[PDB]
Amino acid sequence: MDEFELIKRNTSEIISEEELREVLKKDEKSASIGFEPSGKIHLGHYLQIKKMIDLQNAGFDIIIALADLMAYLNQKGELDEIRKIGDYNKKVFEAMGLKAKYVYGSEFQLDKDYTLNVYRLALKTTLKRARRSMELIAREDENPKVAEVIYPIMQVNSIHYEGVDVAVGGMEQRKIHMLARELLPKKVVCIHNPVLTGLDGEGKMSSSKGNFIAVDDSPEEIRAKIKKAYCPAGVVEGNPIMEIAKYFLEYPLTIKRPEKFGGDLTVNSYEELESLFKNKELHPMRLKNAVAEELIKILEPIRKRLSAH
Amino acid sequence: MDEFELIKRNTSEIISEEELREVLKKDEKSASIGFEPSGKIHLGHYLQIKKMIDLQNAGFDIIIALADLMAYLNQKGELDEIRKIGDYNKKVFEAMGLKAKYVYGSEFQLDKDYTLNVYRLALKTTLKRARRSMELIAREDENPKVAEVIYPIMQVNSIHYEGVDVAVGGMEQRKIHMLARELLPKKVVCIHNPVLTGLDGEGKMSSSKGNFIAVDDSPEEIRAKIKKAYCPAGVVEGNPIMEIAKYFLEYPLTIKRPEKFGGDLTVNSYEELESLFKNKELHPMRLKNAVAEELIKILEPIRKRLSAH
Ligand SMILES: Nc1ncnc2c1ncn2[C@@H]1O[C@H](COP(=O)(O)O)[C@@H](O)[C@H]1O
Ligand SMILES: Nc1ncnc2c1ncn2[C@@H]1O[C@H](COP(=O)(O)O)[C@@H](O)[C@H]1O
Ligand SMILES: N[C@@H](Cc1ccc(B(O)O)cc1)C(=O)O
Ligand SMILES: N[C@@H](Cc1ccc(B(O)O)cc1)C(=O)O
Ligand SMILES: [Cl-]
Ligand SMILES: [Cl-]
Ligand SMILES: [Cl-]
Ligand SMILES: [Cl-]
Ligand SMILES: [Cl-]
Repeated sequence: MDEFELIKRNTSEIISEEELREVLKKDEKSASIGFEPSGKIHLGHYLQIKKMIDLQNAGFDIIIALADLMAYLNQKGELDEIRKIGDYNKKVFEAMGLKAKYVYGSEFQLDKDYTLNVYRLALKTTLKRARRSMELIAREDENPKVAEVIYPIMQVNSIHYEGVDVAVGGMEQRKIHMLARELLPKKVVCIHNPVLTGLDGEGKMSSSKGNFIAVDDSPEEIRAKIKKAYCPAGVVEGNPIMEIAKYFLEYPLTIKRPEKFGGDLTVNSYEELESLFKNKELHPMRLKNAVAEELIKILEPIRKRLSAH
Repeated sequence: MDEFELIKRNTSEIISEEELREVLKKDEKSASIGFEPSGKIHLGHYLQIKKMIDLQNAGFDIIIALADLMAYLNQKGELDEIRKIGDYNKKVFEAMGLKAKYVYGSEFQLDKDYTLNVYRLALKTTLKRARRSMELIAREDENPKVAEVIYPIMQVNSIHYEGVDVAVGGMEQRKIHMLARELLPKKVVCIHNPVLTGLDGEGKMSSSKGNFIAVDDSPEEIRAKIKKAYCPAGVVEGNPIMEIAKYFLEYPLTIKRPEKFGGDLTVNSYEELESLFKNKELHPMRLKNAVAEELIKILEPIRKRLSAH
């Protein structure tokens, strides 16, 4: 595929595709994404880093924001603790094969002229738009705090200071991204990746016990977690095992089976896996066994690289 | 009078009087008030500086915050312009006989550890309490901005950084002051001065054409403005001419009158002026003439001191 195609693959939306095409013409271009530091880096995070690797392979310089100050404003704990989790996150990302510039928010988000810009932005940003932009991001709170409306302005200002042409994240970031397109002189091209379902089949993959696969999980945890996952016979939509198969597995792959149960299956693609599953030619237990074993192998270089440090 | 009494004179409230008494015991104590820089410094401002002078005479060190960054967050214009008005305000205050430390907000309100505290505060401050605290301060806006809820936290944080035992302002500051008492480790004693009615008799004295007496107004403007002021025969409540007579004039004073209109009046106090006015022994035109002429004299040292620079 060409650069545009490689970038577009497996995305949910690009705001806008015409602007992306303009950016691609440039000799130098850059892209960022932020992570509120997370004690587990799971497949949802990995999907985003895979997109950053695609951008890098399309000649973008990559900035990964370790968003320690933003995590602090979104009630993730004390800054010193969040930074220590930040350090671990950086190492995981590095273990995934990303070559990037890694920046801690607090290295610049407290500088005098950054802060002055936060306040300039605050004069332009309505409380209503700021609250609405956080509906899929703010930590639940019955008595919403001022911090909640500072957060999206800090993300916008950080996009500005990073200098990037493209900003990347999950679909839930789209309202903060629209704010950035309205508030800054240079309109950032925004690339949104799909949100991966959790193992439980109750909403997005998150740190909830048994609800995520961490990229550094042991083989026995990957098996245990996949075995327990929501995965009804025939059902592809909202089936996290099928989503894993779509976004992470390599094809062709073969699934191992005695004759009386149909015999072996050579699976040329995800689309073949889908039609086999939807037609009930392939059952949940065998699908889960395949996916776990294939995932273990896919993730092995990340585990090994981490263990070796 | 004793120190407590001198401080309490002409105040609307002291939160709390018991805490003020504790503060008075200290060998070193300090008090602040802020001003969003204002193109005119009027009698309402002068009433507050008179209270700061009382505190100073009671052995407080006085800090006057020239609140350039706060004015910026409350839509008073560009920072460079606001600072130039700030410089002029400082000179007026000095011309009133106040000896103080004058500090521009922007000298410290953009420092890294100040900013970090703003964000700590923001985590503790509800959007609802922040908006409610600004009901009598925020510039009118149909689409309220994030800046509005940053403002009261910056005032609270500035009280903290100033180190003061006492914070002073008009009654409208009381909700921001209550927030400061809840958010900071040391509870500041808060002294609220009454809000002076404008000349128009429509709400508070402000910069509105003809609505204020500036402390540096010429004699002919003071006369013209007083002559036009709302001042109905008999009516003391909401009568700005009577408020001026109460808070600024020196007693005893004599009012000049031909025999057929009652003859001269020696006025021992404001309370005598009040009973004469309420009983219609003294008419609006004569009251206005007296007040203007007495005000001109009271303000003359401020004008002279300013003109002499
Ligand atoms: N379940 C998920 N699926 C896809 N992306 C995700 C998922 N969870 C987190 N991310 C992305 O990782 C970045 C950091 O999100 P968070 O861990 O929620 O701070 C954001 O762009 C998210 O959209
Ligand atoms: N009409 C007024 N009467 C009494 N104090 C006032 C008046 N106008 C402003 N001030 C005080 O001066 C300080 C600065 O207010 P402002 O000029 O509104 O920023 C505040 O403590 C106000 O309460
Ligand atoms: N709001 C993102 C976090 C984030 C995104 C970008 C940046 B940045 O500096 O470009 C920072 C934080 C999240 O939900 O985790
Ligand atoms: N809110 C006040 C302004 C103000 C008060 C105090 C301070 B301070 O630094 O203590 C600053 C501004 C006003 O309405 O004008
Ligand atoms: Cl709000
Ligand atoms: Cl389905
Ligand atoms: Cl099967
Ligand atoms: Cl009355
Ligand atoms: Cl008379």
